[PDB]
Amino acid sequence: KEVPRKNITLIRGLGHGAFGEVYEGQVSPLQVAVKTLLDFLMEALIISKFNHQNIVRCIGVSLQSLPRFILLELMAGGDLKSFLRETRPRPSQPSSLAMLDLLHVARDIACGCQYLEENHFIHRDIAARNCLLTCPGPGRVAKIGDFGMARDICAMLPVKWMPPEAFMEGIFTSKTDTWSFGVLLWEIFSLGYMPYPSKSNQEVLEFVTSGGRMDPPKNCPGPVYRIMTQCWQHQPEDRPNFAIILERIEYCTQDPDVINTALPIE
Ligand SMILES: Cc1cc(Nc2ncc(Cl)c(Nc3cn(C)nc3S(=O)(=O)C(C)C)n2)c(OC(C)C)cc1C1CCN(C)CC1
Repeated sequence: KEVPRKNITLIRGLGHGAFGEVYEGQVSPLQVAVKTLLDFLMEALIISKFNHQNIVRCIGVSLQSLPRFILLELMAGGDLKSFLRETRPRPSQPSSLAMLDLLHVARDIACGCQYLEENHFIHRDIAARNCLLTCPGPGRVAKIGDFGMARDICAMLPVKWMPPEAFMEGIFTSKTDTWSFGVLLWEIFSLGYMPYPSKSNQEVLEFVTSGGRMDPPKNCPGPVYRIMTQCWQHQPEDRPNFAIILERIEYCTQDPDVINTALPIE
């Protein structure tokens, strides 16, 4: 749990996290991500309560010295949104990334979602910016890296990932997680585009509450799009839970017409 800081050497800034900047770091020699700053406690104990292969591991905290640190598993592949964007196939080197790689990422996150659902934990912010990769190449494993707004129970709410009952009522349940997962899937299969690409948050609210949903990402196979559309059913009771989602993802991985489908080139 507590790590003095005598052992903690920072190495490089990684970018700006939820509360602050995150560093690649070491401990002794464990390479780690050092996340910085109730909430302090909320974030910390939460991710540390879990034990699952598709959730980032917590190594410890450094709390008696300031700034305050949570030390997490270092995910050498960075975040999923950046990965998909920098690995889009191009005209210059067009990439190794294929449909099956996309389905594996999807499968890894759902398996982490399914662990949460089974433990009655509501994420509240399933989105590609919160997903990390063990490494950039084949055999990469995707993990959930940050937990949502159990730091809660705002143009700051991630409306584009939220179902109606969540944005209009403040109702969050596993089925509101299912909705967000559908949107992630869209993010995955569009290769990192912003959801509802040409719309504002206010437009989206209006769009979605009256039944509007996103078109398939370009070249998205029908069976994958169908998972999204099922995740976006208006009534939460009609949404699939994560064991169904994973079952469906897994059929996708077994259908050649899905996995042989080529990614669009940029
Ligand atoms: C985004 C990012 C993350 C990691 N590794 C990492 N590992 C473990 C954790 Cl828990 C983690 N969390 C984290 C990093 N950042 C910026 N924000 C967070 S966050 O608040 O925890 C949340 C938004 C996931 N990050 C990374 O490391 C390797 C390349 C060495 C590089 C990037 C790069 C993305 C794009 N490149 C160009 C620069 C940073």
